[PDB]
Amino acid sequence: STGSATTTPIDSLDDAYITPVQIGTPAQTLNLDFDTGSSDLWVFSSETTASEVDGQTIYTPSKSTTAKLLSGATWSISYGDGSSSSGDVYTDTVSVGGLTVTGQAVESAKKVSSSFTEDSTIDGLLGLAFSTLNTVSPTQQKTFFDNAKASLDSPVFTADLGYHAPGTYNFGFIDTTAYTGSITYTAVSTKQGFWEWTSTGYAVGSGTFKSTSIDGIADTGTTLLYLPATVVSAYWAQVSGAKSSSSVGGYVFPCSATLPSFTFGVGSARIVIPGDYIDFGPISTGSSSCFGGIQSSAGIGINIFGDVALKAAFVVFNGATTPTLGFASK
Repeated sequence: STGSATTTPIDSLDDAYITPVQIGTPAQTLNLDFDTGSSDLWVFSSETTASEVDGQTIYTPSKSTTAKLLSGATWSISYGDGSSSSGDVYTDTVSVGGLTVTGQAVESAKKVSSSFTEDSTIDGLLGLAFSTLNTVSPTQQKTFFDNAKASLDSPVFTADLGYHAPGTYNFGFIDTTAYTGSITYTAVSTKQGFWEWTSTGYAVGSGTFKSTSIDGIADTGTTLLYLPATVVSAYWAQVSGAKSSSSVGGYVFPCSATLPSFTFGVGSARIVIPGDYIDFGPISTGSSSCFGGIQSSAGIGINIFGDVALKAAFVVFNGATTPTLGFASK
């Protein structure tokens, strides 16, 4: 089997991407944030504290003839950005882009933190990291991808995120029309439960490539590119007037600037992030200070190849017995 679904930016900055997902019988379609940095499929629901729901579409398990309470199971997750959610668990039929999994754990939120409530466009998350990170207790649950894997034509999914435009998540096949040149594959460590890999270096604009190992995670659920302070300083030093602002929470730059590109290495291959992808616009409406898309990972504890990086590539998440990651230009 295979599946193919379009993923759409939630706003004009590509802060996140939503993908329609069918849950239950008859189908209830919710728009979920596909997150290769976590491993829980959770949704706003009929059980979510009413004051914490503001415009989201909810899953109502009592209206699904295939929903079953997973008795005694609870979940609770805290994300890197300080957001969180928790609740109980149903199993139900879940379909993405024509690919169907029966008996998928659907984690129903009883509580969500303010950042979730405030984002009316995201109805929940669909985790695509390794199932070892799943938070369901006392019986850990599998991700949608792990459950689908054995049925898929090939045990892979691909992320093809757009810059200020829709893109595609495919399951079970590699669309050879979706990228240019060849796909370069690189080793993955699953020791922390992430799609963790080592970039071979970077360049800023038309500058020379610096060969250096950068260990990080491919994370579709993180907006920005978070890299070591040395690398990030070297980038922003090429933008007149750019500076790190503790009050704003990162590097800012004059909105009048033209940003240089940023290149990262994948083996001997190179992925080029155009400068425009690094512009996250005014820090507040009408401001002439703009927020940068490359930020320091110092004090995160891990480097994160988030959407800024991933959207510049066609990315293969290869879930074979020895997982790997592939990157192609597009």
